[PDB]
Amino acid sequence: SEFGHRTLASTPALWASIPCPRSELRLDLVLPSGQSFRWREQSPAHWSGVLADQVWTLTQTEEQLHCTVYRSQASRPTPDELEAVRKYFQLDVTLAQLYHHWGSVDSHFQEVAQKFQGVRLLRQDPIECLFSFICSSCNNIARITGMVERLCQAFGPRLIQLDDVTYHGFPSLQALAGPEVEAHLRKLGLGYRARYVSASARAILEEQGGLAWLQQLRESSYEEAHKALCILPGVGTKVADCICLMALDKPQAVPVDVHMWHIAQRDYSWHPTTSQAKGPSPQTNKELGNFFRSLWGPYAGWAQAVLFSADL
DNA sequence: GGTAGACCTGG
DNA sequence: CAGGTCTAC
Ligand SMILES: [Ca+2]
Repeated sequence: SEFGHRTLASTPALWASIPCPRSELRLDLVLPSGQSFRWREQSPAHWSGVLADQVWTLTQTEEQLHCTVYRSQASRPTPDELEAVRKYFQLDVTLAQLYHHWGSVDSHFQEVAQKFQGVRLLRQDPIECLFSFICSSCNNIARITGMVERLCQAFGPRLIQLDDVTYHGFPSLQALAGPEVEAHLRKLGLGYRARYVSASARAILEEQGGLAWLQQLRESSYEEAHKALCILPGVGTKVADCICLMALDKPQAVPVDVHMWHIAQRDYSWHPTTSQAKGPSPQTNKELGNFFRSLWGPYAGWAQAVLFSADL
């Protein structure tokens, strides 16, 4: 009973809650949607993963978000630990208000988003986010999730073990920048991405100023932030936009891939004006990204998540 | 200065 | 061929 992953019903006394109706957050819509790849629904409707360097299990009901953390001597989440969960889901950002704004300026959203409330962006760590998305090249959520999982098992610090699952924190810069890491990563199937992880871990640490550099980008402007990241090997416009949108607090960033194009040509009859190329291209993509930022406003990136979900 | 191609591996 | 990046035309 005191073993394995917990459930709200099995170990009641060890849970705490955060007021949050499903209209504000839908775990099943956000945790496996491809923002973070470290959450698993071990028990139905129960998600487990590493948040703030500790293992948590989250599950929601009516107007509550239930949290339980595995640090000894158990005990429900504390006032502050639960606060970390709040910052992670950026709950202070009200979706009810955003859906209202986007819906009032975009009829197609109005309809489409009705059946998909509770979609929002996670406030991730710049490192985990930088390296996870460097691995998303020529890949899908399932592939990426696997790679990222073996990567932490191999170089991340061992947290705690639940059932036959051992949790690891995301690798540090020192670890990814170490000797022979690229070779190690290739054995884990990362392919050519192995080079970028390693090259990028070294660049931040030996050419840019380390962790601080990355972090400091949360205070910089979207344009500065975007430019900075692109400096890294394996980090282009797309990955830079994801990192900006997902870890550096830039809600206006709008990552453009052939997917966003499909949603644009099918639900808006969008077409490139400036750039000549009709298919995706550096210039046409930038243009497409500007279209949505003009259409949805500052949180264009959050609106995109909503559509991607409903398009599933 | 904008556009094919290789880089790993597997569904 | 794939939710990308890098580089030689
Ligand atoms: Ca780059």
